[PDB]
Amino acid sequence: QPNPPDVDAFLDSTLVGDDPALAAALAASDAAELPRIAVSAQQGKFLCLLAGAIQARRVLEIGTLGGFSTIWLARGAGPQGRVVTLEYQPKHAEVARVNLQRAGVADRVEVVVGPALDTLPTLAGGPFDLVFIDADKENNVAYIQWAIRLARRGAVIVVDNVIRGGGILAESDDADAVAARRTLQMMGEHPGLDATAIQTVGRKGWDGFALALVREN
Amino acid sequence: QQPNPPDVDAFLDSTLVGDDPALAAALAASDAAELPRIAVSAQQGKFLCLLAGAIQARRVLEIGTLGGFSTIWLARGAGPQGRVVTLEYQPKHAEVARVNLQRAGVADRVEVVVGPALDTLPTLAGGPFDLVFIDADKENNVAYIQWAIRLARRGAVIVVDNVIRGGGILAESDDADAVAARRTLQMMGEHPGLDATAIQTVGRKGWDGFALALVREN
Ligand SMILES: Nc1ncnc2c1ncn2[C@@H]1O[C@H](CSCC[C@H](N)C(=O)O)[C@@H](O)[C@H]1O
Ligand SMILES: Nc1ncnc2c1ncn2[C@@H]1O[C@H](CSCC[C@H](N)C(=O)O)[C@@H](O)[C@H]1O
Ligand code: NA
Ligand SMILES: [Sr+2]
Ligand SMILES: [Sr+2]
Ligand SMILES: [Sr+2]
Ligand SMILES: [Sr+2]
Ligand SMILES: [Sr+2]
Repeated sequence: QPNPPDVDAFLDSTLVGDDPALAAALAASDAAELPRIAVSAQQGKFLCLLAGAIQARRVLEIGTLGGFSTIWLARGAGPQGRVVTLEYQPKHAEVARVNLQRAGVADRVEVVVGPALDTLPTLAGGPFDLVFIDADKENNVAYIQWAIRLARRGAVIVVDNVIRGGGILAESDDADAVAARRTLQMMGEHPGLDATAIQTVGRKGWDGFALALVREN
Repeated sequence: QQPNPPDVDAFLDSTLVGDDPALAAALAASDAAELPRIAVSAQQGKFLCLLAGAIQARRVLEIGTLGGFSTIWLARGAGPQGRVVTLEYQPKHAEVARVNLQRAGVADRVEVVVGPALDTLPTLAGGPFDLVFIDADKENNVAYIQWAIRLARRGAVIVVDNVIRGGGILAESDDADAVAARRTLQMMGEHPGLDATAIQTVGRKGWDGFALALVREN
């Protein structure tokens, strides 16, 4: 009788609690008619704790939407950390900037507007400690190649949505399952990466993520 | 037949891990000694390895060794200068694990400490620990987490295995590991020294999940 969404509601109440900044971000995202595809609270808290564990101070995110995952990354990187997040849609970037300011992390985050393949070669500063790749899935492999080039040795790369209900193994007419399957094959074969993939369930259904360490950059 | 999580894990194993004769030998030795086949899956073990590597862990504490499968992955992630202390109360499990760690080339990084963890944890001087993996008798998760906080550095990572148990944490069944998991999660959420999340997983081992926490303060 218990199902993964019910368990996630319990985990949210038990481990995350009331989050008025993310509640406001959801309402603002809804008012702007953004798709409800942001990370769940357990998933966002995972990104936050991952950034905190490695003491990430330079974080790259590809795919901002309304800034939900971005807020979590900025929380984990802390007041000394900086997050650069890339977003193709001007309307998404504008909502995210408002959501970031209301969550109190605007001093830590820059939203860079444009196709990520055009903005990544000009991104400056220093090498990244953590890269979260969550944009157009057909460019996952290009984004991972960029992540390796722009990350420090030992940086963490996280790729969202790599399982898609098992569609990566099924003759499924799902462009992003095709992309996710090729992404996993590329990560396994790449000599500069050491990677794992964890299948997940919860409020967003059966999916999963890839996590890799940059061996050489 | 549509793909299921075990099928997907087999693909992930073949694609991201590949042939691993050290872990193949560890499984075979564990089977030969009739250990329960309840080790972490390869994707789960690799996650522990990459987590230790990501935080550059040099002192790792594991509670619940079995045949050393999770231990091998932790030792791989800690590197040649890293050290793992792993606690096991069954002498036969400890003996199998020591053989498996040697064949995995990590015996010089790992100490298996034999005895009930509640009795050996106060004798440990191998800290402060950077990473604690809690995977032993579930009714003592909460005690082991309290010890982990005491023995860890600030900012250390604590991972607790098997905290979902097929959704049983929401049921009122006389189910020891689900009752313990629910209490474990409630304790972690309430502890002012911990910041925690829990991820539900599927795969070879079915619907389960893990808790991950940062030690915010000793
Ligand atoms: N080529 C591209 N470059 C940058 N962003 C892109 C892109 N293609 C799609 N996107 C953006 O990627 C986002 C994916 S949804 C991202 C969700 C977010 N990470 C969260 O969990 O809260 C969308 O906002 C979409 O506009
Ligand atoms: N009180 C206790 N102290 C130390 N070890 C204990 C214990 N109670 C149970 N155990 C041990 O905990 C182990 C749980 S199975 C551990 C599996 C292992 N972590 C892997 O993934 O490969 C068993 O070997 C069991 O004997
Ligand atoms: Na690889
Ligand atoms: Sr996503
Ligand atoms: Sr079609
Ligand atoms: Sr276990
Ligand atoms: Sr009983
Ligand atoms: Sr049970």
